[PDB]
Amino acid sequence: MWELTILHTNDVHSRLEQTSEDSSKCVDASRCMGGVARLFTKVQQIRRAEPNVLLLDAGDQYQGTIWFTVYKGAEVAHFMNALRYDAMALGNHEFDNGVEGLIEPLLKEAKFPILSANIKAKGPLASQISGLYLPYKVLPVGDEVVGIVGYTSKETPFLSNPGTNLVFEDEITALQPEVDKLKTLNVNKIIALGHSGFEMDKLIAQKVRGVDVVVGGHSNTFLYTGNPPSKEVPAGKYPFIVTSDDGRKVPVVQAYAFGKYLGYLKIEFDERGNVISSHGNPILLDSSIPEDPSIKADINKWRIKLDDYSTQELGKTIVYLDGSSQSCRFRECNMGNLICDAMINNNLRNHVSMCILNGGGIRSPIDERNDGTITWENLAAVLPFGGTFDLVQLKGSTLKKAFEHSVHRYGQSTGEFLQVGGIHVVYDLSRKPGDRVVKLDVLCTKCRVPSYDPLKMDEVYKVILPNFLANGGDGFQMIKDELLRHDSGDQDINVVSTYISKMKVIYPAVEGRIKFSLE
Amino acid sequence: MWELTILHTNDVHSRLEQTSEDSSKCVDASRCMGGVARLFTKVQQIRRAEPNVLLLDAGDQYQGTIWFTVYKGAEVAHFMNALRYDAMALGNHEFDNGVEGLIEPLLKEAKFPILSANIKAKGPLASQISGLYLPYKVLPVGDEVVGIVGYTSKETPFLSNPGTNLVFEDEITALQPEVDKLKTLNVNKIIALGHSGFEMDKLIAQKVRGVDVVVGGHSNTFLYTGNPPSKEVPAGKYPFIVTSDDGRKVPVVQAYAFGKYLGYLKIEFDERGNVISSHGNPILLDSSIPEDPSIKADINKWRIKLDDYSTQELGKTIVYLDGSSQSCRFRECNMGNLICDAMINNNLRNHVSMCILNGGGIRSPIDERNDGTITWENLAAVLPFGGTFDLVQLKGSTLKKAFEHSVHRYGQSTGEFLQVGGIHVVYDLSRKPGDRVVKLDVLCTKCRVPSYDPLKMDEVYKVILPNFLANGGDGFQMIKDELLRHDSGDQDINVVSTYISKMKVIYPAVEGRIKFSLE
Ligand SMILES: O=P(O)(O)CP(=O)(O)OC[C@H]1O[C@@H](n2cnc3c(NCc4ccccc4)ncnc32)[C@H](O)[C@@H]1O
Ligand SMILES: O=P(O)(O)CP(=O)(O)OC[C@H]1O[C@@H](n2cnc3c(NCc4ccccc4)ncnc32)[C@H](O)[C@@H]1O
Ligand SMILES: [Ca+2]
Ligand SMILES: [Ca+2]
Ligand SMILES: [Zn+2]
Ligand SMILES: [Zn+2]
Ligand SMILES: [Zn+2]
Ligand SMILES: [Zn+2]
Repeated sequence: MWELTILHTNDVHSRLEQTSEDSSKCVDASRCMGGVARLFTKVQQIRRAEPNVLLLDAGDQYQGTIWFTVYKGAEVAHFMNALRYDAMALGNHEFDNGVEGLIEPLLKEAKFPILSANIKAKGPLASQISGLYLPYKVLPVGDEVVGIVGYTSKETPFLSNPGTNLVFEDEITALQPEVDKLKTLNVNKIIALGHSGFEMDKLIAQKVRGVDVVVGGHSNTFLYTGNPPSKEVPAGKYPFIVTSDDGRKVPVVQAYAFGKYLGYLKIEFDERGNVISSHGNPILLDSSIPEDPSIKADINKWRIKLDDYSTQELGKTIVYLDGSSQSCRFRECNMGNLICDAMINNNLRNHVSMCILNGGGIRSPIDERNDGTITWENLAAVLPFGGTFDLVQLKGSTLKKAFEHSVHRYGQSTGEFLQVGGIHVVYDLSRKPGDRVVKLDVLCTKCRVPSYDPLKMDEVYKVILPNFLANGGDGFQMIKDELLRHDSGDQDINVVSTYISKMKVIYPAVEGRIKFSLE
Repeated sequence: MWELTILHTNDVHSRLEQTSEDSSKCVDASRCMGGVARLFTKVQQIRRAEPNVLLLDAGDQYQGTIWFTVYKGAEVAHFMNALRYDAMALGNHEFDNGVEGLIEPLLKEAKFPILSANIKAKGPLASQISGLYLPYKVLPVGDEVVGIVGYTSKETPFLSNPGTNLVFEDEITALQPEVDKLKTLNVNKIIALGHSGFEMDKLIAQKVRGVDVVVGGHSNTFLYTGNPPSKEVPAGKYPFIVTSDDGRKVPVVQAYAFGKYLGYLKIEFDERGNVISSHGNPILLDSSIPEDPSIKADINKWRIKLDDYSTQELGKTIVYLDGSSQSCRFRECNMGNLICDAMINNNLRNHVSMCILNGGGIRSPIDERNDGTITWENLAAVLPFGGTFDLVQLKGSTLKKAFEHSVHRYGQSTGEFLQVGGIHVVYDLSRKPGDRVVKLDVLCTKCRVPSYDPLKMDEVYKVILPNFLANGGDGFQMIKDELLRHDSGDQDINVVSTYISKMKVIYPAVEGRIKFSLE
């Protein structure tokens, strides 16, 4: 009878410091959460208590706050090394600054194995990257060994910039022979640690023979057993049990995002590495857990370089700028309207009138209680990808297809839900996918007084949108394929910063741009 | 058989210069209309042709452009004297600068009789004002005499600032004994010239025994016989015939507004002053009629003082700013939304969120074709009254009553139709007056993310509105009576000027703030 305690994080997205409850900047310290100094305190407390502990990360440490914009991964290596992570799997945002932005800051500086079994490197890169990441690592834990097999989303080429020299194979196809290899080496306890989403995690648990546990990320899945401690609503019980094809009960875990919770699963293994049982729950890293003074002091040393991005007040908001995924991927959110209003206002500085913006590109809210202040830092967490707001010419039929795409698989917190400007769209979700747009009115351009008229399929419209959408991101293949004209635009954060400075005080509202009908 | 040609103007509202087709500033001179130099040319041409001519004005020369803001009536006297008007009746806007603003600039300087039979002066004013205006004037016309009896809206106390020392009697009650007096003096041809609206004009024609003709104003009524020459749609035939209670066919005339048309009625009288017949039509004063070089040259001399209000460009519009009555008293107009958006933006510079604005207070459009320029002059014609945008606290029931008032007598081009900000109102005109508001949603204040929720009768709301409305103007007695708090605000034009300067380029749209339902 051998008990293993798995501590896990995922999709931390540069939340090195403690944050507000919604993962935005900490203002009121007495009610802040997460951060690596607080995470250190709980991890310490568990290592003291439990003899067999593994601290794992399921990817997406990269991208999210001014920390990454400035340290570009050097902070991830340093603070993950200080927390003494046992292993990390590569996520899609680890490739946002290319392979050289992964290699030099993180891979060459981590003191723990970084893992991906379905990433194969070819051409000139094959020689460089060899050994910097591994398909698995066999880790000594007490008197035993635990094998950890990594995996990264098959669709990382479409989500990031891994380059042409890396091949992302199907997770299951790539994992099975590595799991078999570990078994032939008598590694009888195997953890699949990776970054492909809860749905793939469940499939791996079902299909990859020999995997005892799956620790995932990518879908920001919150699982819980009992009454939850904060605003996140559970998608299922923690752990989520999958019965594999060979009949084993396989626990599947995920721990939301932003370092708000520490995943915690206790596994009771028998002497042959069979899972007899498991139990646990994500630990909310709230104000009650003190921040470790040593990590805190070191965070404060690294925080000095970032304070030049917090001194200049760009403007002021008198409203909560709702950039949460719970809003922005499900309904009209005022952060969306603000961003689309800045996009449109910038383009005129000629006239285009319409704006579409993927809800998933809104990576954070902004709080109004700090005397309403808005800084470059506040904005860098909302728009971290360094994209541009481009002008495009589209047929009405193309736009109808994009709005059908916006809600084709509604209800799953997917980033393709569009925020708009100069568009009044009505959806009926009782209708079949591809036929849910019941009204779509657009602001006229060939008119002296602008007003809303129904969209015409045979007409052409000028639309300002992120380059991510113009390139067919979030499955908007129809935009990239069918567009008639594409012009590169201005940097996304500079556009919003410029608008907020011109306005001085902002108060964007939810005003009926996107509605749902269920008569 | 004696023929009289009556030339008449009304509601000229300081359009001393020629204007665009919509009565806004002239930009493209080749298609401009009206103005006193062009009016002089047609009046001249008719005086040459016809031996018996009277040039009459039915009031409201005062208020409308930078001309009045600066010359305060001195320009009205000078250019009416140069046009050689035979008589003018007092309108309600002649009292906008009090009785001293009427007396000194216009009354003491006009070389023609200024008339009002239903205005009686009491107290200290009675001595001052005696003889400066008259109830009637008997005018020699060729070998005959024509009597002209004046009248001014009974409701001028509620519309302007005539003061407590002037009494406005019922028009019919005051006119009858003056008409009888003229008959006893064997004045057998009588014109009623006044400023009370087409509906009162028709009543006077019906009820005042001995009136041969009624020449009115105040309702900007356009009458025409045949196919009309411009965008104004006729309210009836020109002249409009009323059969009086004693059985006479009495012609009633009006000539729209802004000096765009010159009223023209030929009356065939018999030797006892009976009207045998009449005919005519308003003459459109378009580009084809040349501007008189002498009046034009004199207009250009007086235009130098006003050019300091045209040099500074406040901002720019890329949309036609529809401030027409045809829009703003009938539906959501983008000039209304712009003005309400400036009102709301100014008040925050705390937060209130809602705005109501009487459509009649929007006194002109602004054109975008002049490279989109907006000047103090452009704005002074939209907002000429020198009012303030005040903060008020109202019960929801009060606001419901105001929106019911907005459309209680819809379809008559009345100024009480409200333009809004932070309100989504739906009207159903098939319903009975006092019950046409089918939806009224308002932008929440006690919420972190503003959104539209139905108005509650028992709740209280903060509303920015013109002081004209806070004082119960346009019959909004419920606002003045029921309001819980009233704070004096900032000057109306300075508020809009400030907003346009902050925005640099404006593009207000018609966006569904006010809708009509007829399912
Ligand atoms: O993204 P996670 O893995 O954390 C999974 P999530 O569910 O929290 O968020 C998914 C959503 O984020 C959005 N997203 C993601 N990366 C985006 C991007 N650039 C990336 C990038 C490309 C190349 C070079 C550098 C940088 N630009 C715009 N939207 C993006 C997109 O809307 C997607 O549906
Ligand atoms: O007004 P006309 O006689 O030309 C008749 P119209 O049909 O063209 O316009 C009528 C509409 O104009 C509007 N109006 C009129 N005078 C207004 C005002 N101040 C006046 C004033 C009071 C006291 C001291 C100085 C100045 N403030 C605001 N709206 C006003 C009102 O909405 C009304 O229904
Ligand atoms: Ca096992
Ligand atoms: Ca007569
Ligand atoms: Zn992520
Ligand atoms: Zn991811
Ligand atoms: Zn008038
Ligand atoms: Zn009037």
